[PDB]
Amino acid sequence: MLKQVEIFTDGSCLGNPGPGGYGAILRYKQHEKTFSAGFHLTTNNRMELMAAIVALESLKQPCEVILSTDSQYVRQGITQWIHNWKKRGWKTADKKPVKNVDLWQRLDAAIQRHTINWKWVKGHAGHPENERCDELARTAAESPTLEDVGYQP
Repeated sequence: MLKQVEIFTDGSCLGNPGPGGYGAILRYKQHEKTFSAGFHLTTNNRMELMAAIVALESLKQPCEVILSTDSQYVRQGITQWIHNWKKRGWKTADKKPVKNVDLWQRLDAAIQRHTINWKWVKGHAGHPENERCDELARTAAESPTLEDVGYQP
């Protein structure tokens, strides 16, 4: 692809666990799309992941993608754990499913589809789209419309 899809994502909750939401912005060929939804009861980690998942799932055909997020959880999973989670059949040694397996498997399916370059950002200052996503995540959390069916403590 001569030109790559740019994605920016964030998610958060109002207290953790609590109502939560995500925001994602995609830009390709100078066309921008936004996604945002709120959940009645969820976690920060689940919303940070959901933001990336929904953005990537919106690209139905394989794309070369640059995805910018300040999520530590997403970075940790992508850079440290997900190779091994998959190899272990998505279970820990006690044979329990890994935490947030539902969302990590959806992210893994998106990683199979797309050629993603991850940009782990720090701070909103040089990152206007990420700041917009932070606001979207909050306003969604202030007006949820979905149950997070995979949130299962």
